[PDB]
Formats: sequence, C-alpha cells, structure tokens
Amino acid sequence: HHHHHHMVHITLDRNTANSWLIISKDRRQVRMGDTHQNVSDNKERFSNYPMVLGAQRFSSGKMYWEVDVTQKEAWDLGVCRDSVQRKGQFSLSPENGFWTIWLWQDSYEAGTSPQTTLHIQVPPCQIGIFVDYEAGVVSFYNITDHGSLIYTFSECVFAGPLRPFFNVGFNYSGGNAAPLKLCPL
Ligand SMILES: CC(=O)Nc1ccc(CN2CCOCC2)cc1
Repeated sequence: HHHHHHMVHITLDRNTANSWLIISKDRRQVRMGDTHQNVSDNKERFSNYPMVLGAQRFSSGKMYWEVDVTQKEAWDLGVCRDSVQRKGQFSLSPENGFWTIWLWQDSYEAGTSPQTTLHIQVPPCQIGIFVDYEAGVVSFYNITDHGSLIYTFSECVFAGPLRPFFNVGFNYSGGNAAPLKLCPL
C-alpha cells in the first residue's frame, strides 16, 4: 500500500471515553484503568465496553492513521458513524455503524455479521487504517509485515460523518493492561 501520504493526526476525545479509561496528556494513548477514573457521566460515553472515539470527524476524502497494539491480548480498531449507540449492549457490525477488526482469544476477525476469520501469518504490533469516503472503503494493513493487507470492507454505507474507533478490551486475565497508541506520522 502507498496510503501513508493521506496520513492524518488523530487525537482521542476524552468526553466519549468509558469512565475506566486513562488517556495520556497528548491524547494519543489510552489504557484500561483498574477502577472508575473519577469523571462525570455524559450521554457520549460508551457505558458497557472500554471504548473511545477520535476527536476528528471525516465526511469526505482519503484518511490514513496507524495504531500500536504491542503485547495486547484483545482490542477492536477501525471507524464508526458519529451516531452509533453509546449505552447498553450492541454488536460491532456495519448494520450498527462500525467497520472494525479485532484480536480475541488468539484469533483475528473482521466485524462483519457474522464475523469473518482473518488470515495473518505475522501477528501485528502496528495496524494501518485507511478510509476512502467517496469509494466506500475501509482497509486494514499489517505494518509489522511490510504493510500487507489484512481486510477490506467495500460497498460501505457510512450514512454520516465517521470517527476513528478504539476498544482497549477488558483485562480480566491480567495480560491485557497495555495501551493502544497512535503512532507518529
Ligand atoms: C462470543 C464472541 O465471539 N465474543 C466476542 C465478543 C466481542 C468481540 C469484539 N472485541 C474483541 C476484542 O476485545 C474487545 C471486544 C469479539 C468476540
């Protein structure tokens, strides 16, 4: 892929974060805290899962960013509609406004309904996410493996502005405390 030149500087939106998340001063790193992080509730916060959005909203053009997932056991990454459900239980699917991949229990899967098995030979330490708004495309790249394609959602029906989407995952195991980090351009 030669998508690097559509690179955008993503920052995390504290107001959307689940109340257990800890976001760094530069708004580029997020991890699961061991308790409630002493913030007020609001209608934006994801209540049920350790999720947060980027502050940027995209309604046109081509956008590319990279995320570090080093030593995590579980995470979700991709984009979502600005209008996605925040409260209660929901599944990650394009019908619910999400275009995502994840690691869970030693397998990688794309967030279709039902979910799709991914075939990755080199476990990624950094993921590239490419959005072409006009083409209706979301693609995922394995930066550890020289940029090899992971998955492409095509014929996407975005149906509104898009936000970068993150889930640090739970840490029931004690092996998933590590942060997600937005990588420098
Ligand atoms: C039964 C079943 O398939 N469970 C399941 C639930 C959630 C996800 C999505 N992500 C995975 C990474 O951790 C955060 C959540 C994937 C699988």
